[PDB]
Amino acid sequence: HMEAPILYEDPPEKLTSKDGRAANMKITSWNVDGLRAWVKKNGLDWVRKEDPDILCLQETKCAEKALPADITAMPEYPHKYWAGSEDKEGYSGVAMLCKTEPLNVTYGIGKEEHDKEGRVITAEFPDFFLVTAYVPNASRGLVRLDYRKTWDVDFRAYLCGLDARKPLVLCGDLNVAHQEIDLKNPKGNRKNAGFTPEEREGFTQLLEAGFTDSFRELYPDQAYAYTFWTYMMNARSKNVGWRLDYFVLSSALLPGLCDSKIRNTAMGSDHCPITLFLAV
Amino acid sequence: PILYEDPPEKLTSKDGRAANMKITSWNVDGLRAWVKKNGLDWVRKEDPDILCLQETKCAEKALPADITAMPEYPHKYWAGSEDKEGYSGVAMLCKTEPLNVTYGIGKEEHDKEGRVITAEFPDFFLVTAYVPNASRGLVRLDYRKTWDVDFRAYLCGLDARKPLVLCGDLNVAHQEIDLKNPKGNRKNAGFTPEEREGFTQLLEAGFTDSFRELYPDQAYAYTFWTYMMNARSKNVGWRLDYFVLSSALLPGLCDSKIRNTAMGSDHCPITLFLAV
Amino acid sequence: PILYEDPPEKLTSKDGRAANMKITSWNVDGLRAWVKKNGLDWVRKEDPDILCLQETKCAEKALPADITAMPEYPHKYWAGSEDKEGYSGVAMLCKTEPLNVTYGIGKEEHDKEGRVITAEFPDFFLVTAYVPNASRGLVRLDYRKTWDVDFRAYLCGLDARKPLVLCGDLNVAHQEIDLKNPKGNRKNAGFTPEEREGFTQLLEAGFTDSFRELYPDQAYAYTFWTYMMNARSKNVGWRLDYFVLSSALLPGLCDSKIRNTAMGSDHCPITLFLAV
Ligand SMILES: [Pb+2]
Ligand SMILES: [Pb+2]
Ligand SMILES: [Pb+2]
Repeated sequence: HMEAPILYEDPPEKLTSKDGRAANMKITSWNVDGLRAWVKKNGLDWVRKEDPDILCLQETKCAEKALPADITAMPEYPHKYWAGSEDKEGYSGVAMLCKTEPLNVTYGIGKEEHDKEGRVITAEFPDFFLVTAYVPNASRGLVRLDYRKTWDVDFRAYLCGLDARKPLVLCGDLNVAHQEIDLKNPKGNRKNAGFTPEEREGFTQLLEAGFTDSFRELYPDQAYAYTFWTYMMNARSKNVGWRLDYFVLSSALLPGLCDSKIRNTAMGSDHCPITLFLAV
Repeated sequence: PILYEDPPEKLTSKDGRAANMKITSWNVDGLRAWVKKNGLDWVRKEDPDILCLQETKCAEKALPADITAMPEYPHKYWAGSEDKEGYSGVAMLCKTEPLNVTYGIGKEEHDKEGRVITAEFPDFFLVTAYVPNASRGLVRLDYRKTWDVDFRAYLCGLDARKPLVLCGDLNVAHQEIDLKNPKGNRKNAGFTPEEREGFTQLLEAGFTDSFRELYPDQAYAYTFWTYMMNARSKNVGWRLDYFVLSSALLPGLCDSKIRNTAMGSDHCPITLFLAV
Repeated sequence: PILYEDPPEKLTSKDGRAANMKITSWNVDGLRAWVKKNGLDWVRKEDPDILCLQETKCAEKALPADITAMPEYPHKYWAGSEDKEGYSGVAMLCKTEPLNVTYGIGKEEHDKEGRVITAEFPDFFLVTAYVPNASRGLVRLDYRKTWDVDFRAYLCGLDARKPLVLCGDLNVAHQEIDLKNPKGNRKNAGFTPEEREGFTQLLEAGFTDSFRELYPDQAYAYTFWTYMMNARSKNVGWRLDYFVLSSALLPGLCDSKIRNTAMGSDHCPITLFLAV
């Protein structure tokens, strides 16, 4: 006897926006869990196959100085930004590789007590902001849940601030499976980092601040769609995972939303990449 | 076993003026225990103009008569942890009554514990502080990063309207020269990158590490030694106690001492000589 | 027969930190024979965070599915000999993927046998090695001497960047206390003055023999016994397997065990508890 595994097949790409336009922008987000290793595992090959206009990475865990030439020298993205690229904090680090240079790129969220770890890069474009983030994990024994609660409050404030100026796309590893449909075992994880009531509420509040979970908006009933699987116990081959990676959009960008895909087929990390298709 | 002898006192300042202000700071590791270990005897011998104590861990109510009755310091100020507990705590004993004394840094979340006392004198502000320890497994590190930001802002504020002297256990070895084993303590409270950067930011805000200013190449000079591993007898310690001065006070700086000979705690006292 | 009982596990470091890293090293004397002898069963009981194996003598293509498919260790690394030879071969199985894994010590002279794997983690380097045996009649003692020099240089290179933990069969009983019959083996591989000196030189380069550091007077503690003459039953063995730490890591050292009751090879495993 045994319980059968329920696999997920990402639907075909919808290349038409809500308001009828053709997709002309492609943004990919990927928690690479150690960029050096991800690169050796050929992650860049997949990136070239996806050929996104903007590539956002989380958990690079590599000081900018230690970045392999394979990625810093990529012709595809003449504008690369690295954060937390500190060797001393090898448990963070984010990056944004753009084909087009933004108006301005900032690091962190304007709160020095939060910006010591490279978790957020914000690129400003004429029409909107692109924010990629590696949210603080509540960690083992929830020993960092208090800080995570403060972070959610501050990060939300920061996002609402930006939203007041221009619409924005928030993407990355938000270290939270919003609802039960967002993870295989909600019962056994309610006291674990990523699925505590507090983290879930924080995300609910962010959405109620005027933002939308792109994937959930397009597929409100699609279960078993995850972006993370613990490397342990062949979890991925059984599709026993969590949906921790999102593309959250401010209301004004929904008309331009075409699709929000989960490339659960791309290997190289315990997270798979997610791709957003927009009409801008 | 490299040892360290503190140089002889330099009673002449940068601009020539003779030292005329003597300030001592000391993490007493429990004021009640420290007093029983004859801490006050050393104080009377050092005879500072102002005594700043950190980690007193004793609510006023419970303060021992031996210290509250000291006739040498008529003006005493105690900062305890609001919750009437006796956690942390700092004190400042003076021979001269300051123009004004305040507690905390104007931040409820931080003023919940007794960590700061600001005494305003005609020439300068004297701020003594017991900075939050990141603690075991760096569990309070995030809290510490927030403290560092707010405390810095607070100090900059005071520095804007008057020169200040900051003293106490800042719970951080700024550079590698500030501790015996930097390599193995990277993930230890007091030597994390976040804590180091925090101190650098404070200095970059217009402040000077008195001791390092006077002895930039002097190593093995520590103010802390873990009670464990017989660290002190081997001088395997950290430099966690400082006298951080506003630029304007540099001319009057005479010397910054480390009395590693005084016992009674896992921290030794530090004394500052100023010409104000 | 003078036997040895390994003391209970100590899970707190010298500086007071609770163990957060468990590493096991084991010379399996042929991975294939070992797996069949149920070595993995024991491995699952010990359940270390990282498992290092030496003398695997098995091409990756020939590895038994029983080990390559262990769900417990998602990240496995194999270092075999050039043409799938049965000489040496080491492996490292990790629960957490390291930042970077490299093979050999940067010298084709020594990297033709799969003797070393270096895993770089955020706070330290984990190196597992299978040191070249001086072999029969010391016919390979010269090469071994060359090896000790380069390997020491290699470890020093890494140490200058990050602290490291070195584990594996280092093929040497450091001192007389590390083997049952010192006098009879002074001219045999593993106890020549040269090999001993080499190990001594390594420690003086800034490293510590974990086990001897915790139990300086503990005799009869071995990790190897020849299969012949019931050596293991009489506990006539050698201590050839170590956990050598950058001295900086000492305060983080909790315990260094010798699991002499675990069977399956002519070596028993050793386990290290660390606070990283
Ligand atoms: Pb990770
Ligand atoms: Pb204490
Ligand atoms: Pb065998």
